[PDB]
Amino acid sequence: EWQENKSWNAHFTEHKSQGVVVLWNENKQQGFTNNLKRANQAFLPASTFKIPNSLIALDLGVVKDEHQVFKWDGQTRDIATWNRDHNLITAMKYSVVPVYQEFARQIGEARMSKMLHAFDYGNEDISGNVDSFWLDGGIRISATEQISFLRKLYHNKLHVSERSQRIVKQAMLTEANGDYIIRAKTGYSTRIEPKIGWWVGWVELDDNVWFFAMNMDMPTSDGLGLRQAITKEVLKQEKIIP
Ligand SMILES: CNC(=O)COc1cc(C(=O)O)cc(-c2ccc(C(=O)O)c(OCc3ccccc3)c2)c1
Repeated sequence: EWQENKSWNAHFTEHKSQGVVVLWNENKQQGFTNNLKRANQAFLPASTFKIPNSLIALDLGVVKDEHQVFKWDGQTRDIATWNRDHNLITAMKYSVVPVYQEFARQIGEARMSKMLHAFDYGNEDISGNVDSFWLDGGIRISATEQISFLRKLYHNKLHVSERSQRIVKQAMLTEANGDYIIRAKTGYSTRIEPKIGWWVGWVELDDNVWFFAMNMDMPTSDGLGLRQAITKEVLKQEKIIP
């Protein structure tokens, strides 16, 4: 049910890069990765944590729906797309940390820990600051654990309302055409070593879904586009996307 494919390493090496890609064929119920050890090593989730954070805020009513506007606080931050009003859709798309920090403060440590325990999310550990533990606290999750979480989400099995899960899957929409739909969430972990980039989600086909979770070493922000690029090359090699 798990199978290693060292050939994908060619795509990391081609870009002077290091990391892991994990795929899960939902229909056949089996998985593939270029590095079984790394696939199960636990990293900070960073902004991939916006998937559970969104689910929790929605189910608790911290966020009423995907249209509720979170007004820019007027602080001019380093990322231009952060210096504006957001809803849940745009906050997810632009990884607007300060919006989700407000969610986390509203959720609170007790509810947050209870929820992550209910989700079986990673090591279920929120130690650190209530509004940054997923970037520099004690929470950790592996690429394999990301897929297990993402499969519950896809099937509406997580303990939150089906409504919450449908809203978050809508907000995860990243790309779609006649050939496929990608629902995914990037992450960029820079506060604690090793600096890594993440991309987790799934590719929806006509008659199957391919879940994926990748992380890679990311010493500089200049290589952030490699998250999607290397993932897509793997997908093409496997004839999942054209
Ligand atoms: C052009 N950018 C956009 O449109 C959306 O902007 C982002 C995209 C992405 C992505 O993963 O791609 C990631 C972030 C992001 C995530 C976490 C933190 C954190 O606080 O740890 C963070 O800190 C500020 C920062 C500024 C500059 C360089 C490094 C860090 C930024 C922001």
